[PDB]
Amino acid sequence: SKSVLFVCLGNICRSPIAEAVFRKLVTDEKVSDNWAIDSSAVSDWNVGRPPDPRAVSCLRNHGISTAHKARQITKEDFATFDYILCMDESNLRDLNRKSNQVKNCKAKIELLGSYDPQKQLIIEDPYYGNDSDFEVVYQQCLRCCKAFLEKTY
Repeated sequence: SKSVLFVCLGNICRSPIAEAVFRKLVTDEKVSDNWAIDSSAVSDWNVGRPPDPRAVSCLRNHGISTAHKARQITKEDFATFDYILCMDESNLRDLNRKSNQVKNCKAKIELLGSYDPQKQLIIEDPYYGNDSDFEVVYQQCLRCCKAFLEKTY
C-alpha cells in the first residue's frame, strides 16, 4: 500500500480539494485499495469544519464530493504517511519545522506543485478570492495529482 497526506494552512480549501481529486483518480483506476489518503491543516483554526462552500461547489462542478472535516496534522502523521504534499512555501517551512520536532519522520515532505507538468510550483490560497480562483486551484490539483500518480507507476 501507499499513503499520501495533503496539507494546507486551514484544511478547508486547497487540501480537501487535492484529497477529493486524488481519491477520485485512484477510484477510477481501481487502485483505491492500495492507497490511504487523507488531508490536514498546519493550523488548528478550522478543526471539525467541512470544506469551504466554494471548494464544495468547485468539486461539485466536476462531479466530485468529499465527506472530509478539518483536522490538524499531528506528530503521528509524520511517522505514518509516505508522502506529505503541501501547497505553498509557508506550509513547506511549517512542516519542515514540525518534522525536526518528531522522533520518527518517515514522510517525504514535498510541494504538490513540484509534480506540475506546467511547472507552477505554488498552489495559492483561494480563500480571499472568488469561484475562478477555486477553479484555478482545482486545475492545479488535478494535474499535479495525475503526474504524482503517473510518476509512481
